[PDB]
Amino acid sequence: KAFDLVVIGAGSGGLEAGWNAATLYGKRVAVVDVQTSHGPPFYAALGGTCVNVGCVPKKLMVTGAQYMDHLRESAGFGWEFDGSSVKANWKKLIAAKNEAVLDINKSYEGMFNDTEGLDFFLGWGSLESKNVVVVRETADPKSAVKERLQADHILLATGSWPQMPAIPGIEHCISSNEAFYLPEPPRRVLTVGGGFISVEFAGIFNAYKPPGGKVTLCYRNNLILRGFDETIREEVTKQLTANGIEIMTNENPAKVSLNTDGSKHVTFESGKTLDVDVVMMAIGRIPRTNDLQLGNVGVKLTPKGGVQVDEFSRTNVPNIYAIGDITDRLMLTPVAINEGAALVDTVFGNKPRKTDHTRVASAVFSIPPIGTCGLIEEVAAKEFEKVAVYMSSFTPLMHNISGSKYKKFVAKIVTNHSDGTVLGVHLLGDGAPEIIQAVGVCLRLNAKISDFYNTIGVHPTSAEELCSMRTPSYYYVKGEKME
Amino acid sequence: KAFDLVVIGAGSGGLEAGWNAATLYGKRVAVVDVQTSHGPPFYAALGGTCVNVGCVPKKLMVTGAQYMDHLRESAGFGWEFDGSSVKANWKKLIAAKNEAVLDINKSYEGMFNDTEGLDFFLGWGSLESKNVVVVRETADPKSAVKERLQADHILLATGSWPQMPAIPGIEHCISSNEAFYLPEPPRRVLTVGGGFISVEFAGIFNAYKPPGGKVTLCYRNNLILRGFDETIREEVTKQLTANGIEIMTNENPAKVSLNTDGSKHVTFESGKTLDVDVVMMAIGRIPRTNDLQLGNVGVKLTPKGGVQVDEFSRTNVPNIYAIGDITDRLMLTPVAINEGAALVDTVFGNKPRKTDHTRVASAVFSIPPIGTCGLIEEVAAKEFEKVAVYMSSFTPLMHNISGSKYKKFVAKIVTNHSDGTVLGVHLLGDGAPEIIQAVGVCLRLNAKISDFYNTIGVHPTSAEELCSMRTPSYYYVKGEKMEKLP
Ligand SMILES: Cc1cc2nc3c(=O)[nH]c(=O)nc-3n(C[C@H](O)[C@H](O)[C@H](O)COP(=O)(O)OP(=O)(O)OC[C@H]3O[C@@H](n4cnc5c(N)ncnc54)[C@H](O)[C@@H]3O)c2cc1C
Ligand SMILES: Cc1cc2nc3c(=O)[nH]c(=O)nc-3n(C[C@H](O)[C@H](O)[C@H](O)COP(=O)(O)OP(=O)(O)OC[C@H]3O[C@@H](n4cnc5c(N)ncnc54)[C@H](O)[C@@H]3O)c2cc1C
Ligand SMILES: COC(=O)c1cccc(NS(C)(=O)=O)c1
Ligand SMILES: COC(=O)c1cccc(NS(C)(=O)=O)c1
Ligand SMILES: [Br-]
Ligand SMILES: [Mg+2]
Ligand SMILES: [Mg+2]
Repeated sequence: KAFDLVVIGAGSGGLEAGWNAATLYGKRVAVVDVQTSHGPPFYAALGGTCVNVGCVPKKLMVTGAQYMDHLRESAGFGWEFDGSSVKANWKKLIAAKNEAVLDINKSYEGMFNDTEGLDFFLGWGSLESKNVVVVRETADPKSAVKERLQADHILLATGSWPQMPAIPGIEHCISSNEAFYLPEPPRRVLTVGGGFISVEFAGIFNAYKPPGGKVTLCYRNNLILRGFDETIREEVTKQLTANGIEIMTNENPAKVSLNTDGSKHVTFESGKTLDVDVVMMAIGRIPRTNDLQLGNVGVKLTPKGGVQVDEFSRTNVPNIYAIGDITDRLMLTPVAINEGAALVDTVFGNKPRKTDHTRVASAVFSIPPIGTCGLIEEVAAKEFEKVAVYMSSFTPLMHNISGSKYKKFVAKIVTNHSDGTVLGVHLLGDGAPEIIQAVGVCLRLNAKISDFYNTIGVHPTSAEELCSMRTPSYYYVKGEKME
Repeated sequence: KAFDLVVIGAGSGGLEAGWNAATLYGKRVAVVDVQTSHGPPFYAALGGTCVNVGCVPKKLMVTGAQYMDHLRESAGFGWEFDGSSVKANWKKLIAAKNEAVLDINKSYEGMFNDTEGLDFFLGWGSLESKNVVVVRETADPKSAVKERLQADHILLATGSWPQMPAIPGIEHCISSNEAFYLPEPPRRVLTVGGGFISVEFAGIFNAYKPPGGKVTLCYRNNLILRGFDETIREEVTKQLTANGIEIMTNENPAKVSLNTDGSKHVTFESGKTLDVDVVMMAIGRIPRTNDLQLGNVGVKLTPKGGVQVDEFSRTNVPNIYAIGDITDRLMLTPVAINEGAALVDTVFGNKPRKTDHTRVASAVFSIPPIGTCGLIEEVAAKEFEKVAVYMSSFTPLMHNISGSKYKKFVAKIVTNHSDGTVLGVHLLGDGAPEIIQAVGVCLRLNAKISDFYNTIGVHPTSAEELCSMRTPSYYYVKGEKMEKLP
C-alpha cells in the first residue's frame, strides 16, 4: 500500500508527526508499532515508551510512593490512626497503573479507527528501500512479511531501550521495563545508576517495600544526578538518605549470582557485597536502530547507534527523517513531540521550524522532586564572563511541623550578570515540577532577574522564593567562583 | 526619640519598609505595634496579620485539612489501614500552629535588636501632628503616652480588621481571629461569606469536624468567590459540595441566639434556621484608621474608608504615606510588601518606583486550590474589542485512581485576540498556587498565547496544560460571547 508518510514507532514523537501530517496537512499516513497494548514481551507499544513504560506509569507510582510521607507527615497536623494497620499494597498500585495504561492504549486504538488517512500496522518496521517500509512478524529480518508500505516520506521514531552492562549475571538483572511488572514489591532492591530513572524507582521501591525492607542505590561517580544543579544533587542525596535509602556512590556491579534461595548476590567492583531480591539496571538508554535494517538505505548512524540529523530532523537520505530518542539528544516526551510537529510543519507545511533544545523545562519525580530549566552555573560560567547565582535554601515551615525537617526547598537562579538575563532556574522540593513550567515561558521571553524580583509573590508558596531574590549569593568571573 | 521614618504597624508592609530603610539606606526607623506575639487580645502582633492570624497559620491549617483527602485518596494507590481508627486532632494542629507563629514572632524580635536604627515600640500609634507620632498604652486617645516620636516621614501600615454585621446576637459569633484559637473543632459550623477566608475556613473545619459533623457556608448572593473566574467559581462550589460542605447561596443571617446547651440558633433573612456550634463571620475586612486619630492632621480617607493614596503611597499630607490593607485596595501580603519596598526605594533610595496593581498572582487555598493572575474574561471583554478564552478542564488521571473524580483541573487563558497578549490566567486544582507564580512573571513580560504554546511542556504535570492550548474555546467581540469570530 502507498502512503505520503510512514512512521516507524507509534510513540510520543511518531504519533504527534502522524496525527499532524494526517489531520493538519491531509496526508495519507501509516504508523507501525510492535504491540497494541503495554507490557511483556516488548514493553513499549501503541502510545510509546512514556505511555506504556515511562512518564505516565512512573508518575502514578511516584504519586503512590508519596503517601508514605503523607501518612507519616499527617501526624504533625494532628492526624491519628493505627500505624500498625498500615500496608503498601503494591499489587493494587500495579493493577491501577495497568488499567490507566491500557485505557490510553485503547484510546490510541480508537484514534486510528476513527481518523481517516491515519492507518496503524502491527509488527516490526524496517527499511527495505528509501521509499519502502517492510513490516515483519518479529525483529528478525528473516521473519514473515505482513506488509510492504510505499512511502514518499519515512519517519524513524523507534525511541530508545535500556542499556544493560555485559557483565556476568546480567540475565539475573532487570531494567525499568520489568520493574513496572514486578508482581510483588521487593524487600531488598539495588537500583544501579545515578540518573532520574534510578532515583525515581529508588523512591517508588522505598515506599512499597515490605516490612524490614531496604532500598540501595549505587552510582560509579561521587554524586548522583550529573547534569543537575550541584546544590540540588547534594540535597536530594541527603533527603533520599533521610527517608531510608542507602546511597552507594563510587560503586558499580562487577557480577551478579543467585543465592540458593534465588535472591541476587551482588559483587561490587570495590569487592563489597549486597544480597537483594531485585537488581534494577538504570545506567542509560540507547537509540533503537538495530532492527531498522538502516544498512538497506545507508541512513547515517553515530557509533553509539543514534540516527544523525540536521536541526530539521533530516537524515543524509532525502525523504527519511528521525525524531525523538532515536536521535540521542534530549530524551523527553515533549521534545520528541515538538520535533515531530516541527518536522511535519517543515516538510508538509513548508513552515520551516526547528526544535529549540535549549531552555527546556524538565523534572525529576524524586521524593522530593526537582524542576529545572536552562543552564547549571558550572556550564554558564564557561560560556559567560560574569555569572551570578541567586540561592534560597530552607526547610519550609509546613515541614518543621510535619516532622520532615530534612526537606529543604532549594530555589536557584543563574544569570548572565552582565545584563541580568536568566540562564537557568533549578528547584528542589514539593511542587518543583509544577513551578518550573511557566519558568520555561520566562526563559523563552529572555526574562532577567529584575523581571522575577519585580513580580509580586503569591504567598504562601514555595514558588514566591523565585520573586524574592534581589542580591546574588555568589558569582563566577571568567570561570572562577567568588563569594 | 527622633527618627527618619516612624511606621505604625509592624506588619507585612510596615516591616518591609522599616527593614529596607534601615539595612539599605542606613536610615533611623521606629516601628509601633500593639503586641509582640500572636493571639488575644489584639490577635495581630509583631509580624502583622498574615504572620499572626492570616496567610501563615491559615496555610498550615489548610495543609492539615488536606490530609483528610490524602488519607482517603491513598487507598486508590494501594495504601491500606484501619479507616475506623482515623481521628483529626484539632488541639494538636492549633498547638503546632501556635509554636510555628511564636517562632516567627521571636524571629522578628531579633531583627529589631540585631539592626541599628530599627527599633520596636509597644503600644498604640496615633498622629499628634504632621511630624510627631505618640505611642499610648491603649487604643483610647486619653490613655498614657509611653513615647513621643519625631518623624521626618510617617508610614501608616495598620492593616485591616474583620467586619462584623450589626445583627442581634453578633456577640455569639467569631471572626477568623477567634477561629485560630478555638479550643475544640466545631461539629457544626456556619462560615458566613463567599470570599477566600470563608471558603478556606470551610475546608479546614470540614477536615477537623468530629463525627456527625457538618460545615455550612452561606453567601448573600448567588455564587461564591466574586472577582474570580466564573468557571472556577462554579467548579470550587461543586468540589466543596462533593467533599461534604453545604453551600447556602442567596442566604444571610438576620440574627443569632444562644440555645440553652451553648449552641447557636441562626435565623436567616429568608426565615430558614440552622443550629451550629460556631458562626464564623468572614463578610469583609475594613481598614484600621479609627485609632490613628487622622482628624488631628487631616489625612484624607476614601468614600469607602481607606487612606486615600497616589501611586507613590503618598497621602494628602507631605511626609505621611500609607501602604497595605489600610489603603483598602488589594488586601494581599505581597502587595503590602511591594508598596513598602517601592515607598522606601522612592523616598530614601532616590529611585522612585510605583507598585503595579495589575497582573498580580494570588491564590485561594480552597481544597482544591485556585491560582490566578490578571483579568477575568468579563472584565477583559469590557476593555478589549476581541478577547479569546482558551480553556482545558479535566479530572487529572491520578484523581481517577484516587477516587476523587470530582477534582476537575481548570486552566483558562484570557487574551487580547488582536495581538495574542495574555490578559489573565485562572487555574483550579492541586498545585495551582505554585503554577501561577511564574505566570505572574510571564504577564509582566507581556507574554502572548504563542509564548505559552511554543514553550516545551514539563511532562507529566498539570502546568503543561498552559503550554498545550493553541485554539480559543470561545471569544468576546465588543462584550458579546460567541463560539466563533465573524
Ligand atoms: C522509565 C522512564 C521514565 C520516563 N519519564 C519521563 C518523564 O517523566 N517525562 C518525559 O518527558 N520523558 C520521560 N521519559 C522519556 C520518554 O519516555 C521518551 O523520551 C519518549 O517516549 C521518546 O519518544 P519517541 O517518540 O522518541 O519514542 P517512544 O515513545 O519510545 O516510541 C517508540 C516506539 O517505537 C516502537 N518500536 C521500536 N522499534 C520498532 C520497530 N522496529 N517497528 C515498529 N515499532 C517499533 C516501540 O514499541 C515504541 O512504542 C521516560 C523514559 C523512561 C524509560
Ligand atoms: C484569615 C486571613 C488569611 C489571609 N491569607 C492571605 C494569604 O494567603 N495571602 C495573602 O497574600 N494575604 C492573605 N491575607 C491578607 C494579609 O494578612 C494582609 O493583606 C496583610 O497582612 C496586610 O499587611 P499590612 O502591612 O497592610 O498590615 P498587617 O500585616 O495587617 O499589619 C498591621 C499591624 O498593625 C498593627 N496595628 C494596628 N493598629 C495599630 C496602632 N494604632 N498602633 C500600632 N500598631 C497597630 C497590628 O497589630 C498589626 O500587626 C489574609 C488575611 C487574613 C485575615
Ligand atoms: C543480556 O542483557 C540484556 O539484553 C538483558 C538482560 C536482562 C534483562 C533485559 N531487559 S530488557 C530486554 O527489557 O532490556 C535485557
Ligand atoms: C463589632 O465587633 C463585634 O461585635 C464582634 C462580635 C464578635 C466577635 C468579634 N471579634 S473581632 C473584634 O475579633 O472581630 C467582634
Ligand atoms: Br560527580
Ligand atoms: Mg484510520
Ligand atoms: Mg534595633
